Amino acid sequence: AYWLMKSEPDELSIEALARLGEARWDGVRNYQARNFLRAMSVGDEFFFYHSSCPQPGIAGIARITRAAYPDPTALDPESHYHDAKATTDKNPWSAVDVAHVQTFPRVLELGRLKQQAGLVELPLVQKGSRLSVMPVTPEQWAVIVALRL
Repeated sequence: AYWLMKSEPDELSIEALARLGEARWDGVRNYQARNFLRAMSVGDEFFFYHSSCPQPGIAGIARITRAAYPDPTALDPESHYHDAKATTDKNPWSAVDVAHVQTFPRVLELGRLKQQAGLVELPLVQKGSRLSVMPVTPEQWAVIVALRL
């Protein structure tokens, strides 16, 4: 029921999601991350993580408004997430739709997060991880919301 998904601020920030209302989460091309997307249910919540930016960290909370469905950007030649070997009847990629829940006043910085022994099992803080979508245990969710104070 809980997850964490990374997104580059300039491509999509928690603030921008609040302004858009509901948005499509497309472009995931990592098999494992894809598999986690397919495990999500409507109503599930996830930490919105700002990555590849000057202040990386958890910026807020959002929710899943539409379970996994074929990522249309894979078939759209105009999209930067296009896949040449994908077709309508054979699309290996999935997307989900999300909506804003809350924007934290201050980003929960990555450094602060790595200092949480309670997050030792979260791929986010593990060396070499390239996973942009991951599950979050209730216990891990609690330690993170506790950081928000």
